[PDB]
Amino acid sequence: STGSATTTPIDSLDDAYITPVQIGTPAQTLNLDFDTGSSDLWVFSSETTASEVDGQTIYTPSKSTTAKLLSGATWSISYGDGSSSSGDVYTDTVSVGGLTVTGQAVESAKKVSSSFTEDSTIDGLLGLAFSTLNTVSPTQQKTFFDNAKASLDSPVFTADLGYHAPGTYNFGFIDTTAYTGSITYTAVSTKQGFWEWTSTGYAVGSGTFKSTSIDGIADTGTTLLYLPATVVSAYWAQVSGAKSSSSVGGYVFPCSATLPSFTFGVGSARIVIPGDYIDFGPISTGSSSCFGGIQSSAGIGINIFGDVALKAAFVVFNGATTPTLGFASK
Ligand SMILES: NCc1cnc2ccccc2c1
Ligand SMILES: NCc1cnc2ccccc2c1
Repeated sequence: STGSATTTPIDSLDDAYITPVQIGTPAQTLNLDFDTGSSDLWVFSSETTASEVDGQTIYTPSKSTTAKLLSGATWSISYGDGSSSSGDVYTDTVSVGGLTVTGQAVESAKKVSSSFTEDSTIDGLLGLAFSTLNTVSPTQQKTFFDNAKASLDSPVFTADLGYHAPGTYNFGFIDTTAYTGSITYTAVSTKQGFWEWTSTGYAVGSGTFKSTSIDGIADTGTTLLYLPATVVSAYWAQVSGAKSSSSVGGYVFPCSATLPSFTFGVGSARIVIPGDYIDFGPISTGSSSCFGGIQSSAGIGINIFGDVALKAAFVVFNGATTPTLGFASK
């Protein structure tokens, strides 16, 4: 089997991407944030605290003839951005782009943090990291990909995120029309539950490539590119007037700037992030200070190849017995 679904930026900055997902019988379609950095499929629901729902579409399990309470199961998650959610668990039929899993754990939110309530565009998350990170207790549950894997034509999914434009998630096949040149594969460690890999180095604009190992995670559920402070200082030193602002919480730059590109290594291959991808716009409405898309990972404890980096590539999440990542230009 295969599936193919379009993913759409939630706003003009590509702050996140939503993908429609069918849950239940008859189908209830919710727009979920596909997150290769976490392993829970959770949704706004008919059980969510009413004051914490502001415009989201909700899953109502009582209206699904295939929904079953997973007796005694609860879940509770915190994300790197300080956001959180928790609740109870149903199993139900879940379809993405024509690919159907029966008996998927659908984690129904009873509580969500302020950031989730305040974002009307995201109805929940669909985790695509390894199932060892799933938070369901007392019986840990499998991701949508882990449940689908054995049925797929090939045990893979791909992320093709757009810059200010829709993109695609595919399951079970690699669309050879969707990228240029060849796919370079690189080793993955699953020891922390992430798609964790080692970049071979970086360049700033037309500068020389620096060969240096940068361990980090491929994370579709993080907006920005978080890298070591040495690398980030080198990038922003090429932008007149750029500075790290403790009050704003990262590097800012004059909105009148033209930003340089950023290149990262995948083995002997190179992925180029255009400068425009690194502009996240005014820090507040009408400001001439703009927020940078490359930020320090100091204090996060891991480097994160988020959407700023991934949207410059066609990315293969290879779930073979020994997982690997693939990157192509596009
Ligand atoms: N996309 C989910 C996510 C969020 N925040 C994180 C912070 C540190 C490490 C991994 C993280 C993964
Ligand atoms: N890194 C995963 C993640 C964390 N927090 C969020 C808050 C609001 C919307 C989407 C979010 C996604």
